[PDB]
Formats: sequence, structure tokens, C-alpha cells
Amino acid sequence: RPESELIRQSWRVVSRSPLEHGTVLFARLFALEPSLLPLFQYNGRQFSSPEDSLSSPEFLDHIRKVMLVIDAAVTNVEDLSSLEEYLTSLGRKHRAVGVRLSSFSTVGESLLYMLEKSLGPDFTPATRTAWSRLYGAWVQAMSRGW
Ligand code: HEM
Repeated sequence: RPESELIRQSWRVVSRSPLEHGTVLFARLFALEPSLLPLFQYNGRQFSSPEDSLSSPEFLDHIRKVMLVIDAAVTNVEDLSSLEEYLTSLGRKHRAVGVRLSSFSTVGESLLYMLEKSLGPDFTPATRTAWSRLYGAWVQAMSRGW
């Protein structure tokens, strides 16, 4: 797993404090597409601003949830044949709550953004590329899906 090690190596850094990094991801996501903000509704209430979501334990718990899943996807980076059916299932939950396949690009770009900011110089071209491949493989899975 030559291209896998890069993923585990890069991830171990962000895996240490999942909320902080997952916070950066969604801050970024909401900064790029604020139209995704109302998809996260808790207590029958809509977040007015992106920062409102940051004060929601429900929403923070969601971030952890997402961070845990990617970290799982990182565990299985070598085969990718184990997580397949969970992803189609996860993608199934996403279609259900009314997310669009076209937002995947935005989440991926937010994920890559978060990784770049965290790693700095360590976020090598090879590392960027492997993550793009990796994220691509999840989206395809989650898209099988719709
Ligand atoms: C394509 C853009 C995406 C959008 C707009 C989106 C939006 C959402 C929303 C609105 C929820 C509902 C959570 C809640 O109701 O509290 C959710 C759940 C979730 N998301 Fe995302 N999502 C996207 C892609 C992804 C990707 C690529 C992953 C990880 C590979 C992911 C991981 C998760 C997980 C693990 C959950 C909760 C699963 C569950 O509750 O069963 N999402 N997403």
C-alpha cells in the first residue's frame, strides 16, 4: 500500500483531534456552499448562520460521526472492498434526506482544504492526489448509491 501509507500518515495528525479538524471542514463547507446549512436541522430549527451550527451539540456530534467514518475509511484504505456496502448504505441515507450528488465535489474540496491547512508542507502533491483518488472511491460507492 504505497499510496495508502500516505493516507494513513497524513490522517494520523487530524485523527488526534477529530472535532477541531472536522470543525474546519464544515466551516469551510458552509463558507463555500451556505445553501447546505439548512440540511442540518435539529429541534425543528434551522441555523441562521454557519456559526450557529458550531454551537449545536447535535451538529458537533455529527462532525465526530463523519470524522469517525472517514477514519474508518482510512483503516480500510488497502482493500476498499469491506466498506463498499456501508458506503452505498450511507449514500442511501444521503439521498434520503435530500442531498444532491453534486455536493460531493464541495465536501471533497472541503475535506482536501482541511487536510491542506492541517498538514502544511507535509501535504505533498502525492498526498493531495491519493486523497483525491480515495475520496473519489467513496463518492462512487455512496453513489451506488442513488
Ligand atoms: C455530498 C455532500 C454531502 C452532503 C450535502 C451531506 C449532508 C449530510 C446531512 C444533511 C446529513 C444529516 C445528518 C443529520 O441529520 O444530523 C449527513 C449525514 C452523514 N454524513 Fe454527510 N453529506 C455529504 C457527503 C458525505 C460524505 C462524502 C461522507 C463520508 C464519506 C458523509 C458522512 C456522513 C455520515 C457518516 C452521516 C450520518 C450517517 C447516519 O446518520 O446514518 N457525508 N450528511
